[PDB]
Amino acid sequence: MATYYYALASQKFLLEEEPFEEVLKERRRDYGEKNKEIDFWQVIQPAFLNAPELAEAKAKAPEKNVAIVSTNKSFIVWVKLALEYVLTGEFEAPSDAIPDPLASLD
Repeated sequence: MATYYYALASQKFLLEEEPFEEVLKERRRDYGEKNKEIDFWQVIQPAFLNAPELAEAKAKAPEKNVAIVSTNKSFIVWVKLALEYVLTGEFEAPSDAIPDPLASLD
């Protein structure tokens, strides 16, 4: 099991008002340059948020949501600093509650 860090926003905010697709893409390009394994993702309507131990974040979260997830904590700190309007946290996977950390409910 690895520790996954996340920043969670509403779909409206992270897909429409402040879309991150190019940020992620340019980061994939920098990783390709150095042959680094990709360790970050966008997950729309993440199934991780239905996990019993994230119930609090589920209560706080907008109904239609989306996360940037990464095993690199400092990336997520950077996303949080850049975006502001996000929930953040961490979890462990895979587990019974979180079989696939990247699974979408949508």
